This record gives sequence, structure tokens and C-alpha cells, in this order.
Amino acid sequence: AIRKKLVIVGDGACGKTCLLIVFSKDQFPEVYVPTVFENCVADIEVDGKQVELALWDTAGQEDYDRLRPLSYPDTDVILMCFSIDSPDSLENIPEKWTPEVKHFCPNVPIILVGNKKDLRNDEHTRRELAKMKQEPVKPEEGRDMANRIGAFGYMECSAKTKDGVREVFEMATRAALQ
Ligand SMILES: Nc1nc2c(ncn2[C@@H]2O[C@H](COP(=O)(O)OP(=O)(O)NP(=O)(O)O)[C@@H](O)[C@H]2O)c(=O)[nH]1
Ligand SMILES: [Mg+2]
Repeated sequence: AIRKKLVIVGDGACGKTCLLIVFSKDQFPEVYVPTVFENCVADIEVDGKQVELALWDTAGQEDYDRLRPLSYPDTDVILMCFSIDSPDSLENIPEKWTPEVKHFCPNVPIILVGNKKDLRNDEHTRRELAKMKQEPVKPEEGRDMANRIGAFGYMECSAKTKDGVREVFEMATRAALQ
């Protein structure tokens, strides 16, 4: 089987760890871990080809800025995440994550991922965002950002409902196979 390394990055609490676990274990996590720490290699088939996907979780907090580059060597595809309930995490795509990622992984394909799609129409989410004069990220905002950073594609998903999750990792696999 083809062996590809995947690294997921994005702001603290935007759903990275839950996405890896929903995809690799088909279950939304109960217990809390900052990063998936036990082995995390998932299988996927794309156009007849069997692909082995090593999932490298990272921490989004600035506390971990010193150590996160230790995960970047030999990366084949990057999942760059924001949360649809957080326009701030989108604005950190060009201001924080693309600079860091493209510095250590200069030509590694990027899939831009908007997590927590199930909160786009969530009442508490919109009330929280409205009090800051904000609304959830619209799909055209994610597309525009993806074009702007040169991502191979833009995908939306919800780890909670699993909607879009498999597609995210299929798209990432296609990018890495290039
Ligand atoms: N509604 C909703 N909540 C989600 C979804 N994915 C994750 N969450 C929730 O969002 C919170 C953060 O998720 P988590 O995966 O820990 O985020 P992270 O990006 O890995 N955080 P960190 O960088 O600190 O490790 C948790 O409370 C989790 O249950 C989703 O698709 N929908
Ligand atoms: Mg995490």
C-alpha cells in the first residue's frame, strides 16, 4: 500500500483531534486528549489504489509553537483547519497557519478544511457571534480563502455528524498522490 504522511494544523479548539478520531475510529471522542498520542495510521482507497494514511495531530495553541515544527518533516499533505463557528480562526489561516506551514513544508499540498459545519445554523453559535458583530463563516469565504492560499481544495465537514469527513480525507489523499 502507498504510505502518505498527513499533518493537521489550525487554531486551538477548532476540532482537529475529533476529526482525526471520527475518521480513523468512526466515533466522536468522549475523553479529552490535546493530540492523538497512540498510533494513528488509517487506510483509504482512492481509484483502486490502497493508501496508508499516517495521521499526525498537532496542538493549535501558541504555547506549542516551539515544538509543532517537529511534526512537519516528510509531510505529504496538510489539512489546514478553521472552524465555521469562528471567523477568527479563518482569519488566522493567512495570518498564522499558512506562513508557518509554507515555511516548513514549502510545496506540500494544503487542503483547507472548515470544521463544525453543524454549527452554521446553531442558535447559541449565532447569538455568541452576533454579540461580537459576527456570523458563521459562509462557504464562499472558505472557497475564497482556499484560492488565496493556493490550497488544492476547500472542504467543509462536521466531525459531530460525520458529514463531509470521509470526503476531506479522500481529497487529501488525492492531493498527496500527485
Ligand atoms: N459542534 C461540534 N463540535 C465539535 C466538532 N468537532 C469538535 N467539536 C468540539 O470542539 C471542541 C474542540 O475539539 P478538539 O478536537 O479537541 O479541537 P482541537 O482543534 O483538536 N484542539 P487543540 O488544538 O487544543 O488540540 C470539543 O469540545 C469538541 O467536542 C464538530 O464537528 N461539531
Ligand atoms: Mg487537539
